[PDB]
Amino acid sequence: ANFVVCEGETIALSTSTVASSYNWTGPNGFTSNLQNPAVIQPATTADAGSYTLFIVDANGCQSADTSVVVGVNRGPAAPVLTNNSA
Amino acid sequence: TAFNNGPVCRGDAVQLNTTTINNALYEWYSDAALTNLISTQQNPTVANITTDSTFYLVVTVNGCPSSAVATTVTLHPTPATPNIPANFVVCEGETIALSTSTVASSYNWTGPNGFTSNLQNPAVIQPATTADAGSYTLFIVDANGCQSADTSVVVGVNRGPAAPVLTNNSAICDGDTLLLSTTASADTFRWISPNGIDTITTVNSLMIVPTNGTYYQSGDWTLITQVANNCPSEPSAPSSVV
Repeated sequence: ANFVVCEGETIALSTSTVASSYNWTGPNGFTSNLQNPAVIQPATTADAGSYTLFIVDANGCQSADTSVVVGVNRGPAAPVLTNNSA
Repeated sequence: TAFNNGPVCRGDAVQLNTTTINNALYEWYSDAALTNLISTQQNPTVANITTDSTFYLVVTVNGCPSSAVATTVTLHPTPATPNIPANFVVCEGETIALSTSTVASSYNWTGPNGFTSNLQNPAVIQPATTADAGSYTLFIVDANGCQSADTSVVVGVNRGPAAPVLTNNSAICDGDTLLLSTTASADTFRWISPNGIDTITTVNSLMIVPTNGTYYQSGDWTLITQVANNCPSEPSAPSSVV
């Protein structure tokens, strides 16, 4: 299902079905032919977008193009602190 | 009888075909008048079919030529120009992301610094620099093998200025006005307070009144500026106010 990760966290995708081959495409040129594509370890803002998949079955036929949208959240800059000293 | 290949791309060739007859003479003509002979092969190929056209076959057997048989070669409907982002500008150090919103058998992107891609969503140029500025072009090959019009986006690159030099009034008594200043000629001179307060002026000077409890502080101050653009300078080395 559509999901959101925070910048610096990972984006892991997977297909639960069986196929002769898998074909994934997405943002930043993400490309994979696996059931379980390499995980994007340092996920960043540029990795946000639509990740799509198609399946080629045992019989050579190519299934419908399906997808997940992956959002990316960002944290703020570190704050400046003060205190009362002594 | 005579047959053609299926619809053909505008610059491609079409193999024409007919029935094998023992010891027959085949003649293919470019026109109904049968005055311009193209070939005498059973299965000739005609190059550069840029428009719908017809060919005429005459077969002679036993010295007796047939009537002419026409075939029509259809041309496959030309694919639409691809959808590309509007011209845009990024600042050096920001990224350049390109994408095509259309569907294709293949994509072919080209550009500055040898940028090359065959994806709908090419790898993003992460440290974009001045050398990445220029025209990024695309072409699309459809399901039918035809190659669409070459379209493009121009990507500009902005640059930020060098960090400014700062001075201050050193040791300041409680009643002494604090004047922070620089040597830089710039727009949007943003002075950053030790508390984290970002204040913006149009001149190379910030006057802090002794009664101003949020800016009349002491510590390490820095400055970020812009010059006729939206790109910030490298921040100045912090300077200590006493």
